[PDB]
Amino acid sequence: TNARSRIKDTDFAAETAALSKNQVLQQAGTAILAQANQLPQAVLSLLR
Amino acid sequence: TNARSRIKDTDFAAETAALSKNQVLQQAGTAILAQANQLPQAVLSLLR
Repeated sequence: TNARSRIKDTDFAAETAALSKNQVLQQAGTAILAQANQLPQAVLSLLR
Repeated sequence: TNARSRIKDTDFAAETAALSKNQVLQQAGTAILAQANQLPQAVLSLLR
């Protein structure tokens, strides 16, 4: 059972940090997407 | 009869101390389980 824990039981002490990192990169990516999806309409309204 | 005593009669001057010691180990084990079963609760409730 101890070997099964070391091979299976997750050491979530770092996996919680990893998943929080993943979700903050998610929010960052969505933020950059939202701010980038405003560039073309702006430059077209500027050149027109 | 004295031979039967020396071979069968418990010299409970030692078995009484053994009973006391075993009761000590039983209570200690109960307390150790009560203390250790709270480790996952604490670590998960505090880390999440």
